[PDB]
Amino acid sequence: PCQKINVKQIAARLLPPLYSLVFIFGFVGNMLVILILINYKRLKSMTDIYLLNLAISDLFFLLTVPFWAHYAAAQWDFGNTMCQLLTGLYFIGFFSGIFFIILLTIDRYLAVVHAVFALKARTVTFGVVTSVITWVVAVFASLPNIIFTRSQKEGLHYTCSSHFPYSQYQFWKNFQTLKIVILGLVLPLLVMVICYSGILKTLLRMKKYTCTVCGYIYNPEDGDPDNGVNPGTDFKDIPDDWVCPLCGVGKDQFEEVEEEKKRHRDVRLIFTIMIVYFLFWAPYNIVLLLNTFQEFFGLNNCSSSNRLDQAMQVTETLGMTHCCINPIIYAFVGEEFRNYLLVFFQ
Ligand SMILES: Cc1nnc(C(C)C)n1[C@@H]1C[C@H]2CC[C@@H](C1)N2CC[C@H](NC(=O)C1CCC(F)(F)CC1)c1ccccc1
Ligand SMILES: CCCCCCCC/C=C\CCCCCCCC(=O)OC[C@H](O)CO
Ligand SMILES: [Zn+2]
Repeated sequence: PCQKINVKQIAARLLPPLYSLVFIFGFVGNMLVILILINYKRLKSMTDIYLLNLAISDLFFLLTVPFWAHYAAAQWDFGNTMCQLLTGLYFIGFFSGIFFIILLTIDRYLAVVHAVFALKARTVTFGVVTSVITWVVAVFASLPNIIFTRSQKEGLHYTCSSHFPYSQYQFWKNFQTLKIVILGLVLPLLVMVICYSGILKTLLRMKKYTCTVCGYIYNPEDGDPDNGVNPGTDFKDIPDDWVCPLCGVGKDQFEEVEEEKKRHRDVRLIFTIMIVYFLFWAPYNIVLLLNTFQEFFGLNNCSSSNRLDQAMQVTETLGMTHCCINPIIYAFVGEEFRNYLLVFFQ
């Protein structure tokens, strides 16, 4: 490419304190989640198995962060095996992380959309069996990347980087780009759209409504058959000529009842987890897509080559930072996690 700017002198001063902070806050955060799930929650649910495995893949990702900090500040002083091992934990940590967020979304889809089936399908052992396969798939998805990585001496300094075979370089840039973009953005986004379409459809058709005038409660499960409303009818699907079976007021005098079912309330946490993941990682996937491909489809200039390379460094740093965010989410969005802390203190 073009004669890029030396940001290595800046990165040596800026990245080590940042990475040290992320590591401390993340290690403390994910260790707390793990001990709270294994000792207070005791892993009695399928959800608890996936939440534990999600914390473990964040910890795997975290263990690498102190090594990248030293490398930034000095050089690669850890040797070749360490370079492949840590690159390995970074890719494995990443892929398994998004795989456990997908499993948590499908786990919720079953409990909410196929409720009676989920009673027999959502078991702890199935959660453990599916966790093992997930880890194996993540290891195999990360394998080409571990093989291309090595430690080498470039003049006087030691490096730890990925080296694609030349006269095949564009093929591997293209292949490794589409692998991260499909598995880290296209796959979770497709899961999200399909699963939350079904979840939202169930949540809405089971929504209870109450009359603000007489206090009558409409339950879609019962309907109002004496007024020609069949059991199983969503309140929003009732024609506007229907009136309250008690006081006789219109549909406009009705208000939504707050969610009572714990399985329906649990949708808020898992949806927040997936949406926060996209805020931290979608910027990287889009910059990665632009830097590899759209470099020909859009900007090929020397100035844009440097701008897109610096943007790749910033967005990957933002993504890395995500390994310390889920514990914050559980503390504020998770009902059980905040209730435990209230008893533990008092
Ligand atoms: C040192 C260093 N110092 N700080 C850092 C981080 C913590 C900020 N790091 C590194 C940067 C690198 C190299 C190893 C690891 C950690 N990172 C892996 C990046 C990886 N993308 C790819 O390999 C792309 C490269 C471009 C392409 F080739 F065209 C297509 C494939 C990825 C990104 C996100 C998830 C999984 C894997
Ligand atoms: C509840 C389940 C817990 C989750 C458990 C997840 C297990 C996956 C973790 C690490 C495997 C790392 C695989 C990388 C193997 C290292 C091989 C290597 O890179 O070393 C080559 C070196 O050159 C030779 O001299
Ligand atoms: Zn009424």
